[PDB]
Amino acid sequence: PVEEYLVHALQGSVSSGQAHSLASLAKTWSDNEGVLLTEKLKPVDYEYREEVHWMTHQPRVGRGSFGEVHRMKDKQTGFQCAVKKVRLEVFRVEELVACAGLSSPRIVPLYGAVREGPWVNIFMELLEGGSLGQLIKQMGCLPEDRALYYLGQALEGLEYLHTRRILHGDVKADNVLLSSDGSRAALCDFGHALCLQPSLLTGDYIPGTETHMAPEVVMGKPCDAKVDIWSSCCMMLHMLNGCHPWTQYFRGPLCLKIASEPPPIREIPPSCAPLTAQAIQEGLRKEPVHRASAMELRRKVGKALQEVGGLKSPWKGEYKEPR
Ligand SMILES: NC(=O)c1cccn1Cc1ccccc1Cl
Repeated sequence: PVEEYLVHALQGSVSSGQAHSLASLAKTWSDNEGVLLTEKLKPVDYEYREEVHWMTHQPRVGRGSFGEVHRMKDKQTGFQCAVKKVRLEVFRVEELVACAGLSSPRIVPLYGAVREGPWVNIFMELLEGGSLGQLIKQMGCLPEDRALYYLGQALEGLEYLHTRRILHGDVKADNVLLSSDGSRAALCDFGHALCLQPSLLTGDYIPGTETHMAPEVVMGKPCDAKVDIWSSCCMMLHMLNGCHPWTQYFRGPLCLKIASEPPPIREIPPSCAPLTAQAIQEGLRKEPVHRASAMELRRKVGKALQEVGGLKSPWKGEYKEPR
């Protein structure tokens, strides 16, 4: 009843505020307005404008698949964080409604969001270790113990999202980000995220990474929290091998082979310990009913880590040649 008025008070300004107000406002995003959740990112006379109140680090350098993520600084407070640019015309409301209010050390904190013209500018904590994706390229591929350690932390973030009926939608090394010493990993990018029930190919849908798609996505069957778990194990194989599943063996339209072919358990390295191999296999079952949940696999993975003597390799050790 007052809902309508609260939304209007938020439009046309940028304000210091809370996550519930950011979400409210973001629902209207299908000139300069938004909500900032930390006093470190501070508006100035109802505004927060790129190149006036905040400055991207120079020269411009772009991380992410679309080069859409930048280091920035609030001109008044000196606070540094990261900004992800999303184009307004393709903005998915779930990207801010999902993460808004979330609080978990396995999920990268959201610091605010400001619309300015054809951009939505999403702010978040800046994690200097970079993406797991860029660790893989830099190191070639990762030791079994480190890969387990990171899969498990991804899976912990997923327990937290899945418990609250949120699907991440594009779990992969590029969307896990690492603290500066490498010991903490955290899920980033709610651009493909989704609010769940206990179909998928309809509406505002942006599909995830093809190589990490589960079969129920691909064949258009009913989908659920289990689709993240498949992805997480494709990511595992990527950490271990230095390449995504499927890319080595099939060349044409990949999504056809994910449907018809057996799951890609042949890509498990043979020098992997028994329980590592088995954990990955249960996360890669083709029917969601037989696939492990986040909680089941996280548990399995944590004992898999224990079974190889725990985490012992240095974070940026020596280069392992890929497959
Ligand atoms: N939340 C982040 O920090 C983030 C999200 C996607 C990539 N990153 C890392 C990153 C982004 C911009 C500038 C420097 C770095 Cl190390």
